[PDB]
Amino acid sequence: QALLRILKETEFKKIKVLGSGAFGTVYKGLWIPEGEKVKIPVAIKELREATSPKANKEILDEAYVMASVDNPHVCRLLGICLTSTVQLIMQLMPFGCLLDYVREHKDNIGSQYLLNWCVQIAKGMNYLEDRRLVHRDLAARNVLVKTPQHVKITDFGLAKLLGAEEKEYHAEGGKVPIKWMALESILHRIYTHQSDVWSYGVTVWELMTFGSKPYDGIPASEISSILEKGERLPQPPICTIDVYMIMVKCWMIDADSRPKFRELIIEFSKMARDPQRYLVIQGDERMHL
Ligand SMILES: */C=C\C(=O)Nc1cc(Nc2nccc(-c3cn(C)c4ccccc34)n2)c(OC)cc1N(C)CCN(C)C
Ligand SMILES: C=CC(=O)Nc1cc(Nc2nccc(-c3cn(C)c4ccccc34)n2)c(OC)cc1N(C)CCN(C)C
Ligand SMILES: C=CC(=O)Nc1cc(Nc2nccc(-c3cn(C)c4ccccc34)n2)c(OC)cc1N(C)CCN(C)C
Ligand SMILES: [Cl-]
Ligand SMILES: [Cl-]
Ligand SMILES: [Cl-]
Repeated sequence: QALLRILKETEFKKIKVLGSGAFGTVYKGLWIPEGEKVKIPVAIKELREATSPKANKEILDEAYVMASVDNPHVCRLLGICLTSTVQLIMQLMPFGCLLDYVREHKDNIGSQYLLNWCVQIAKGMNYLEDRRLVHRDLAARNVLVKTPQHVKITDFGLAKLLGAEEKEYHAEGGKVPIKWMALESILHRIYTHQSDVWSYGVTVWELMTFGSKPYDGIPASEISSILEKGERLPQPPICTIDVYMIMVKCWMIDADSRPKFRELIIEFSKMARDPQRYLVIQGDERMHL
């Protein structure tokens, strides 16, 4: 197995809590590696305590999968701290997650950034697939902006190997939001790369709507029926039909008829070459020839 860096609680401190959840608490903080002047801003994810021996065996699995992935569009682990409670330490992304980012800047985002982000997210998922990993929680909130030109996937807490037995530690946490999940996931607790492709669909939709809540104001109990009827999220205003066609293929009920991530890379790369053809945004200017 891998060798992970282990840090002393004294090497760093938690300034403030970026977020809170069933998973646990994640803080913003500062980290001075020993024998180094440099001060590094970090995110510190303090996990929830396990409530069973088997979950207590598994609570660190998250850190090992995160440490084993090496890809520019997937976030990495700096190390763990075990002193009292389990803490994963990662690089802070000061621009924050994409969901908030597109909300903060809905007036200022050009078509080229939106389509390049879709390419980057798909590349990272395609990497995870090559490694037999199923993320199970892809969402705009789980994509972080290192830079406008660089975005990364994250929240590996629910990630698992394809076909693996469900972990006892995953079951002791809160449930995934239904509104990003594929129908087969909802009905039978099946998860695959193709169920991740569905959540990519919703994620794209979130970005193209500049951060709207999927199925807003609807009860999660209705969602399974809606999907069975055949109803799907609407075409975002800025999207041409080519873009919406792609989202809609991601929500097809036969999982093996949805696109593969490698196909999404090709399609969205093509659009990102000529972005104003595929996304129509006011204030988006293409220079005259
Ligand atoms: C989508 C909300 C969000 O992440 N907001 C956010 C994030 C960051 N920076 C940052 N950098 C690395 C890791 C994380 C992070 C945060 N959470 C909750 C995580 C869970 C699992 C894995 C990684 C996680 N976050 C940031 O940098 C300062 C600011 C920020 N915002 C936008 C603060 C205000 N919002 C929370 C409303
Ligand atoms: C991670 C939590 C954990 O292991 N708790 C635990 C364990 C034992 N001893 C013990 N010995 C064998 C099995 C178990 C056990 C505990 N839980 C929750 C199980 C669930 C399924 C199957 C087995 C177990 N527990 C035990 O015997 C006195 C008591 C507790 N607690 C409830 C400790 C209190 N709290 C930390 C949960
Ligand atoms: C082998 C059966 C078993 O451990 N059942 C179990 C137990 C607990 N809670 C719990 N809490 C504290 C201790 C234990 C415990 C379980 N076993 C077997 C022990 C042996 C010695 C000492 C303590 C224990 N168990 C618990 O949650 C509170 C859940 C379960 N199960 C999931 C039922 C598993 N059963 C079908 C085998
Ligand atoms: Cl490249
Ligand atoms: Cl082309
Ligand atoms: Cl061409």
